[PDB]
Amino acid sequence: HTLVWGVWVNGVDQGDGRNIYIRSPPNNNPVKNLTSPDMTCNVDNRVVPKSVPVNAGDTLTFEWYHNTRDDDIIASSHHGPIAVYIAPAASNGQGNVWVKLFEDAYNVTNSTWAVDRLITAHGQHSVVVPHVAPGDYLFRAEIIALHEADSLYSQNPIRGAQFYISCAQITINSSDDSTPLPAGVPFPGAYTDSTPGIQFNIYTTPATSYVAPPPSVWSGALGGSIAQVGDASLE
Ligand SMILES: [Cu+2]
Repeated sequence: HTLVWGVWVNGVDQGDGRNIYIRSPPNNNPVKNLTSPDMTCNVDNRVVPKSVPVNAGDTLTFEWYHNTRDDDIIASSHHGPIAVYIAPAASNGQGNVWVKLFEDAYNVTNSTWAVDRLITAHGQHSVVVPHVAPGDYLFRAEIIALHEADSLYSQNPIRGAQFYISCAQITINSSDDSTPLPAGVPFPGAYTDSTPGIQFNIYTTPATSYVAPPPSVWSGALGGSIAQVGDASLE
């Protein structure tokens, strides 16, 4: 149970974004139904009044929280991967539009899931803004909690993979468009009951065997991190 509070651009806090530049849902409950319209941008997908200006190559950091800013972030039970996708804003997230910029699942070097590292990072994970066409975009940050993912939601609706999905409105101003955005995958649609990484038993299956759901990270993606970029307590 987690939500995005706001974003930072090159380590500069853009301020509380909830219902302002984040398409915030009414609460921190997960989406679990893979065919739900809620898979696009969570349960309250609508245009919010602000879009955060960035340039290609900027570091864009998403900041998550549980109940209040810079708290426990997410229950430590909620092990799983983190992904970030981008789509042009005119799509409203509909159709074959979502391109994956970032994936982090289980780190064999560190023996830690991405969610474990997100807690250590006070809720902060980042991407490099790609060199796509200037204009308005949606950045869809997705945490998958796998603590009840041994079942499919479609077999037992009390269980299943939990999707914490947050869509930020970002305007890319300066960009040479050296990597034009291609067509992508649809949400809902990309993840099905047979997709690798959706049904996974963390109690019985070693995390070293986990394969995150496709699609693969786009060849235009410039990377990212799970790391604290800004100190919310200094405000
Ligand atoms: Cu939860």
